[PDB]
Amino acid sequence: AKKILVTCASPYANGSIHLGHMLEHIQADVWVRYQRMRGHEVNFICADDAHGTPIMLKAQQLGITPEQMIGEMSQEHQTDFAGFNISYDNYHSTHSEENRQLSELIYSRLKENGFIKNRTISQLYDPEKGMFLPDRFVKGTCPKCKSPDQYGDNCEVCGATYSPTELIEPKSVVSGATPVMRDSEHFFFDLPSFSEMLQAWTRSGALQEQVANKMQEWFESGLQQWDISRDAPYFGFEIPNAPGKYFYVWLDAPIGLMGSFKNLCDKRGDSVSFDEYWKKDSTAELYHFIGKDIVYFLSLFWPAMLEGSNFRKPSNLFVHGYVTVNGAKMSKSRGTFIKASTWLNHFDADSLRYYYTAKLSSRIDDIDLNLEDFVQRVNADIVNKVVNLASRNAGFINKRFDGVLASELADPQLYKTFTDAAEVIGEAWESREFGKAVREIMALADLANRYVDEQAPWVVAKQEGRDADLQAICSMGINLFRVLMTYLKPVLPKLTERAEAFLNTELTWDGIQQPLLGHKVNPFKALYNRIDMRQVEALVEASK
Ligand code: MET
Ligand SMILES: [Zn+2]
Repeated sequence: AKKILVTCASPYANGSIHLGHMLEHIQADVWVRYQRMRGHEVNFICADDAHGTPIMLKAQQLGITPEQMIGEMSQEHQTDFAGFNISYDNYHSTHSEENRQLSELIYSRLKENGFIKNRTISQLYDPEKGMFLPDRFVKGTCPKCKSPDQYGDNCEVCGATYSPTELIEPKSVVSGATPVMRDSEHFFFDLPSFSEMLQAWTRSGALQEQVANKMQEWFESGLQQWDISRDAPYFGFEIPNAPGKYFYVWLDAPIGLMGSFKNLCDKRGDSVSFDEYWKKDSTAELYHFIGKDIVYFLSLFWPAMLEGSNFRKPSNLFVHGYVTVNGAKMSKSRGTFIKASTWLNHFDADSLRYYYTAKLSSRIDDIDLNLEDFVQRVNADIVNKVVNLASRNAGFINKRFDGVLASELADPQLYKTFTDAAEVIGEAWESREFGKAVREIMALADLANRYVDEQAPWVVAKQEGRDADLQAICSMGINLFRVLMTYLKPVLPKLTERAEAFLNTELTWDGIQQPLLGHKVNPFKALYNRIDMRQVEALVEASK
């Protein structure tokens, strides 16, 4: 009955999707699929973050228009997300008419409300190329150790940090020309004006404890005005009434989420939902699944921008940690920096979805993809605990009972134990305590396989006149499988489809209250196969 709008962070258009991105999109998708299972109106949307100096320069280097380049990466990104079954209702772009109009609208409202200031700053400028240089586009000699060819604000030899203006014999990364300091008028967003409102939100109890604690650090350091303009040449939106000035990519980026929803509503011919979800009096819920590296933007700048332009603010922010492989940050040399596209050449999407889900929680701690454990866990839990309930019982039903399940539950009490667990498991999905949900589900799977072993169908099957017993036992196992797959439906979309084909029924959350009795099931190849370390080693090799 609830109206919910969910988004993830918008991936940058100048890079491919990797396992880090996938943790976020998978976490959000599991939550979204669960919400849909409970009957809510859900809108899951995203967009590619396509503006900025890096993108402009990359396109120039490739000899193509930025429009062509971002279009190609958008398609690549969407192919990867589709491959992992991320159920987006809309995937748009920050480079769109919807975002242009909303960005100009919000800026105009902020300016009229007195939240935009003008001030001149001094910045390194490449006079040959004719453009201001962001820090990482300046290279030179470290002022401390004198090591050559260091980029930006830090030295990778001695570890010193400094303003690029301190680099000795500075060179433009773009042209090789010597940059010089040049003045430029910039527009600033008055974030400090929203300090009290933001502090009140921080102590409201909605945000994760770890996020609130971090925000207190930011309030202690002191909020500052935010430089939201960038000079031409740039790839982005030009600021109204300010020739040669553009909105900094980070200003239009989150607005692009609003733009994606407007685009969805417009394509649907829906003229009422946009305002119903974004106006101040909205009763709809808005959630953003994001990584800790962008919390400053989504928890401080974003709510302030919305407040200042008369729009509703996020109902909550769901923050996740970094993704490590084998305990450490992804390493290109070790072949642990894995692309989403590469992953799918070696494993299915469900395997990673399951592993991440089993490790996820409501906290912002990092999630480790230990490859050896990945093989062990997928084989133990998916193949040997859950799918085993179907694979060890389906054969007898199809071969000796014409595919028809028993007319009654052999063990109603045990079945009730399984359905009684729905409340706690659903609450775990709801609260994002994914690891807890998986543990509960697997504990039930253990009870199910214990039941089958207690009944010993491999013994019953060879004994005279025990056909009724065999059908009863195997049917019971299949019904337990039906329940477990329902609880896991948000996690394993593809295996779920195969399970539904086998069971001849769509799995619904409430449906488990009615077991399958005197019901025809279909034969199947193999619902899920084992994986091994040889496959893992091949994945790593292919990633080097
Ligand atoms: C509106 S969220 C933008 C996120 C940004 N593109 C990043 O990857 O960090
Ligand atoms: Zn140095």
